Amino acid sequence: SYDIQAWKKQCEELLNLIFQCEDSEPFRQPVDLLEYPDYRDIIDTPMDFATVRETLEAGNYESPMELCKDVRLIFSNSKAYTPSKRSRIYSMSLRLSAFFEEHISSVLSDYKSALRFHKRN
Ligand SMILES: Cc1cccc(OCCCNC(=O)N2CCN(C(=O)c3ccc(Br)o3)CC2)c1
Repeated sequence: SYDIQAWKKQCEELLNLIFQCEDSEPFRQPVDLLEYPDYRDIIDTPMDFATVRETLEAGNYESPMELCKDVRLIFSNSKAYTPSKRSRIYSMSLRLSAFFEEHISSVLSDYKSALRFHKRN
């Protein structure tokens, strides 16, 4: 399965599944400072799933590793901000992260395999 470009539609498909998840709803759009006025004291680099989808659709990811770094930033920001490990929203982030990681592993493996096959000779 040595298609170097296949990761892109596989990531579009996985972002579609994440948007159906009720657990994604807090992570879809950038955090509102009005409601969370200390957010940007704690979080240097905001990230959300709409920004990830738009970066993908613009052709501004070169690999699924770059997409994976930005999605992992959504989850590390939720960890950096939770006032408690037992917060509702952090708890939603942990389930959504498990789902993401379960599905992205084959996307990454197949991409890396395809690049190695391209460089085989
Ligand atoms: C106009 C409109 C329409 C529809 C949705 C929309 O966006 C929803 C609000 C965006 N989420 C949000 O506010 N947060 C998500 C990220 N945070 C945490 O991860 C976190 C950890 C513990 C706690 Br508590 O929060 C901080 C809160 C905006």
